[PDB]
Amino acid sequence: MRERLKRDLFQFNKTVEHGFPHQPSALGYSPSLRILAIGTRSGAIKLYGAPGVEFMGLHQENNAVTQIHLLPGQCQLVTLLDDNSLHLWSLKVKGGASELQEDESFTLRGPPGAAPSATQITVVLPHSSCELLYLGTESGNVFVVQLPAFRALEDRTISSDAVLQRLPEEARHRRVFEMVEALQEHPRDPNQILIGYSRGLVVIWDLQGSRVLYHFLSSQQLENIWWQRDGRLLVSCHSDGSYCQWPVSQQPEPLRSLVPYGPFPCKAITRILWLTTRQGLPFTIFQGGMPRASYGDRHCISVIHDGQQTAFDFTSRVIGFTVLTEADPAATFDDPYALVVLAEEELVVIDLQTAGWPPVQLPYLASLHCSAITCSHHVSNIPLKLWERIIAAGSRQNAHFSTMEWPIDGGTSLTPAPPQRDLLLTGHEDGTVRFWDASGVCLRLLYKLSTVRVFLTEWPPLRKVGSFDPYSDDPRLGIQKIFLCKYSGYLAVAGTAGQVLVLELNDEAAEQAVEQVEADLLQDQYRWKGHERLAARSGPVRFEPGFQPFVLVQCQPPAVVTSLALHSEWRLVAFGTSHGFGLFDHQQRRQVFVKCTLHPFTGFVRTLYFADTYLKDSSRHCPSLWAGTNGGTIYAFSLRVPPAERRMDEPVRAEQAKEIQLMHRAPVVGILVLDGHSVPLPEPLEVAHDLSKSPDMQGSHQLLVVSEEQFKVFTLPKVSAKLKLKLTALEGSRVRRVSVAHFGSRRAEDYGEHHLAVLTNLGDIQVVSLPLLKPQVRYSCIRREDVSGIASCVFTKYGQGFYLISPSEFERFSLSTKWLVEPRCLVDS
Ligand SMILES: [Cl-]
Repeated sequence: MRERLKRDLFQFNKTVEHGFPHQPSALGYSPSLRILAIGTRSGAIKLYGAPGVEFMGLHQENNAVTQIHLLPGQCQLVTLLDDNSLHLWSLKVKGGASELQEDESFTLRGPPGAAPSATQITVVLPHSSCELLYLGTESGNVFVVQLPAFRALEDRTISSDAVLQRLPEEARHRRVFEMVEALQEHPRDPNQILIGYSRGLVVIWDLQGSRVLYHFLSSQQLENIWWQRDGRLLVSCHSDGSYCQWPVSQQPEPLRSLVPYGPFPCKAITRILWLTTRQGLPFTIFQGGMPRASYGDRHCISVIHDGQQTAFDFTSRVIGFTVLTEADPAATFDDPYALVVLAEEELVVIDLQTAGWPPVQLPYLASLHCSAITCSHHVSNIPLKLWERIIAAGSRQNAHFSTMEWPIDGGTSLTPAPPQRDLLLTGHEDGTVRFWDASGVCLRLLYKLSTVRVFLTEWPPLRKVGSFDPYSDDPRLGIQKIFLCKYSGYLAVAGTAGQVLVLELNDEAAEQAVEQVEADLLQDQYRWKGHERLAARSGPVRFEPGFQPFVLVQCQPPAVVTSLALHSEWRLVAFGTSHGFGLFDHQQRRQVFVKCTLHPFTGFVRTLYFADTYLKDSSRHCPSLWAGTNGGTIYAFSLRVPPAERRMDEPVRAEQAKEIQLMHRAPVVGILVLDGHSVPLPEPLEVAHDLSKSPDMQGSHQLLVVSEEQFKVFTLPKVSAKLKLKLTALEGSRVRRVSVAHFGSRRAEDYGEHHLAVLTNLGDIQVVSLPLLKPQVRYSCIRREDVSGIASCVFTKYGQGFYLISPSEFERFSLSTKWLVEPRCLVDS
């Protein structure tokens, strides 16, 4: 088409990311704005509020973000990188919506000759005045920097020699590096600040008077400090796994000191929080402190409250945590209600209001790799009834969760509700299928299906929370193929050990049995050196509401299922392996036929496609199944399927009508049929739910065969060549994945034409026109070396797509001028 027409239909943009960002390195939180901040090893800063409020930033240096400090009340924040640099970021309104932006940077440095291991920033303390940053260092000196000028103020330096000068000789036995471990402001006096050193000295420093008002020397090495709301109590945690409480009212003694976990040697408690409640029952929240010998490998946050203690246990390293308090600076009690934990592999939120401390569901930042992703499947425009039914069944399996509203709800989303409901399905290594609301900016989990059910498989007070599983339980459970019929609520899933399951959406529970049926693909042939078949449960099994399996087709050999097709109207299931393929009646639960493909691995069945088209006569069109193989062979099978009445009486019959060989012999990656207007045939039950999409039978039908090297069009029923595009011969690329995509014009509202969306082996995304097979546009998208990102890429029926930039995060892009799912929001004072 003309280039003017291309600009109405095609335009490439990467628009938003979905999931949990890879390798987080810092956590921040604004209590005034209720905004969550995540830093990564790559230098990214990601801000999150209410669903639809999102901000992605990137530091010019690719260094890890180690600290994030949102300024109190302000729409600004200060970050710190592992190269010891500070950065002032801002949220500025432009175009009626907020934008994240970096204002300036500053590297604290002493005189030349002074070692860097002395100016290394440990604690960053933004003063409540938002005009100054106090910076504790490894030397033991506290430096001051102006804001928003980012300039050092050497006249306000609080050195270690200046502090130790005001103190008695008993508290002057300093280390070479005093190591500022704590640096905090008085909760009820902006003139007083606390300074804590590694050896154990803590002081309260009069900023204006330049003198020590209070101090003590703890017996154990100091890790951290917490200052009670009223400023009249201090809590210190230490390297031997203990924590002490100190009154603030000269040099006092500890009120109480204890190693909370037995008499065994314990690892350090690295962080502690002491939060009051109006009920007179304080929370004690501390990180670590585990007995070294038998729990040194545990990642724990312990919560103490009202005689109840729980050591929350996470399957990955704690990057940072925060506790949401009801309070603002003026209140008397803290009144916590949520513990937010950023683990290296997931985000966990705990409800602190409800007894038992139940978890809170995530609206975003979901760890898609809780079990490793093994396949993906996107269904666009979901019928609203099935949508609500799947959502409802998801609520039924989430009873253990908290009823609390999502607390990180800051900001306002300027994006209207998604017009159509899009669904993304992910198959996982442990046999689970997760249903995701792929409609807009936030990828929210709606329902989880588990298929392992069809097979036969108190001090310290540890409580395992989170969902990330670092282990590989059983790989043969992994799901390779997914097919959801959005019209019938039927679902087919296929696994790594030849298991094929057909399921149906059920609003209520059931205790039915699952029919085991075998499909021997080597019937006309040999042994099997590999995985033994998954043993199925013989008796009836109870299933909670959702998609419930009623038949299991076990392939013999139990090899990887490499292709899957499901016709809901004809109630048939096609599936292929490296050996052959077969067709299965999921109404009669009986095998229709089986075909071995090891004599035209070139018999690897990679593509399956049902089509009601012209297979033998230009007047008679019958049901048909098409199979494409790695050797360039296309098998076509005529299908005699009875009507609704004789559906169980007489069986479905099938005969091999065609065997088409491609001379260039590239693997068949795509098969489809076009109607008399050169429009692709509609999905099963699509015509039954919309007669306006009835395929043209008056004109001749055409068969489209896409291989890794070429696009070929044949006419039906004769199968003689009419059109061709030799992709690999032209530009040296190979088709890795091809999907039909409807592209809409954005200068003419009621319009659209189908074309082929192509993912090449080089990570490019091309649009090949229908029906003439002319290359339209070529875009750079996935990197050539990113084999995993290419393997995971998946298209939508309307010009969008997803691919993995990491095990736990998708990137969303758009080929179409009709789609641009990007966040737009506003965060005000
Ligand atoms: Cl473009």
